[PDB]
Amino acid sequence: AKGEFIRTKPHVNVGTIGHVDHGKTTLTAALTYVAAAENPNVEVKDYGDIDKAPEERARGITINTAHVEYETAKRHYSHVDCPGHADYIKNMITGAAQMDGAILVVSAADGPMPQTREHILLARQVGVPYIVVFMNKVDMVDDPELLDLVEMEVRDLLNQYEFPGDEVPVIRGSALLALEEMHKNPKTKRGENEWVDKIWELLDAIDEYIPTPVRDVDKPFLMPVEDVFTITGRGTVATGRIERGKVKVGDEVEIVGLAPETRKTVVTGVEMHRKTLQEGIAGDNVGLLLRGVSREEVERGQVLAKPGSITPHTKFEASVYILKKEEGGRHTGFFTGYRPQFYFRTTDVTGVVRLPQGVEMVMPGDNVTFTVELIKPVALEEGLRFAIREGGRTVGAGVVTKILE
RNA sequence: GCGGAUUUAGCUCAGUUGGGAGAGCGCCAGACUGAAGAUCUGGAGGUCCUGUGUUCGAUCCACAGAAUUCGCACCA
Ligand SMILES: Nc1nc2c(ncn2[C@@H]2O[C@H](COP(=O)(O)OP(=O)(O)NP(=O)(O)O)[C@@H](O)[C@H]2O)c(=O)[nH]1
Ligand SMILES: *C(=O)[C@@H](N)Cc1ccccc1
Ligand SMILES: [Mg+2]
Ligand SMILES: [Mg+2]
Repeated sequence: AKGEFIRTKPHVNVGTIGHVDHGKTTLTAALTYVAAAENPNVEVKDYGDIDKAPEERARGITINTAHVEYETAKRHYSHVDCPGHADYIKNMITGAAQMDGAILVVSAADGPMPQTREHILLARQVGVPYIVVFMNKVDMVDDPELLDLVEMEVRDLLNQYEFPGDEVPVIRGSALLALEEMHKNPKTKRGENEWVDKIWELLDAIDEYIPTPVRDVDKPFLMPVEDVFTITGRGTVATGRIERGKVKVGDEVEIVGLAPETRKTVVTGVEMHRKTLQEGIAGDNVGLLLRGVSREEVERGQVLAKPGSITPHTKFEASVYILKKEEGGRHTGFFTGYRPQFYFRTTDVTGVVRLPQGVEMVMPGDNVTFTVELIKPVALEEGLRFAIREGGRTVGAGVVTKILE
């Protein structure tokens, strides 16, 4: 609504993950401040600006994910700050599902904790290809060995879910202090402040280590719904990160999945951080106004694609790995009939597992392969990765292996 | 997104503290009546919405789903 969006740098999606309270949000606001200083039109955001709905303000925790914008000389970023409370992993999964890189925050005072693990694995099952780590709360600790240790562990954990933990950038700092500092004074620039300067380190890491992706602007348009709004005067808006291809007002699209029949609409609006875009392309975290669809007809988990470009599914073979009790998983085998939840991108749907012949019960830590029959149809594709969570926990990580129906 | 309710027989609802359900209508047999409705004797009918945890055992508890509802949040 307030301005037009003008491409002048490359665009990259990022965000925050880590164990509950390790400082994801503080650091988020601290990034806004600092960037704002050397780049004018970066609107800054305070904590309250981010954790703003009341329970969030009350309980003092992040519950909904938040989108914030910010840039550096090199690039322009959409940053998703996620909740670290285990009760809220679906939100987090949804945000991580839009990152091109994820900033994994680990409180140096606490070391790696559970969602530290979880988030890392979930990020992965959701497509996150790079992680930069920010060891926060440093101000609170000085034994270097304890710092140095937390690093190892973090790296090693990364290795486990196979992120090049050996090469992953690991920035140490206090986000609280940076923020605080920008509070005293907004205009601090690099070199002026210690604490602030670590954020420049983060900012650099992000600029440097997370490559800007290749974008298949040519393939058919595909954008996974992350959220939905009802906007004043205009209508029904669907927000998400463009998978591939593109859109501009006037194009008609398809709302696919999570429902009997798929449905058509013409996109009547395209924004990016509340700013008009002529045409959004693969990588844009956009918002789309859709001709006459109610909030009921559009929802997170469905997908926007080139009409006819896509098939929603239900059954499929899949190669899976069940997590150890130890890795935060189940501690009892399961059999056919088990119906946990499947997470593919911003989608999460319940499915009945069917063990192939020769397999009766799958145990924690195995690598099985089986069939699933989803309770709702959804945009699948072989090689598509996913997460299996059930009863409050992540129980497996697999990948589509063949589409049954 | 969050959070509460609710889901039990063909229908509508009661139970419950884990040993596993019960009534009104609705059906049926026998009685009565030409028959029907009322009455009277019996009789049949439920994966207790679903998965998992716990447990010797889960309708019930815990944790997770669905569907319906109702609050609240978010706001390209
Ligand atoms: N000493 C110190 N305390 C800090 C630092 N950052 C945060 N704290 C405090 O740590 C708490 C957690 O802050 P927060 O940023 O909400 O964390 P989060 O990681 O978003 N948590 P959630 O998991 O709920 O979303 C807040 O009190 C924050 O101010 C830091 O760098 N140093
Ligand atoms: C609209 O702002 C999007 N392009 C950015 C966004 C903001 C809020 C929620 C989701 C996406
Ligand atoms: Mg927070
Ligand atoms: Mg229950």
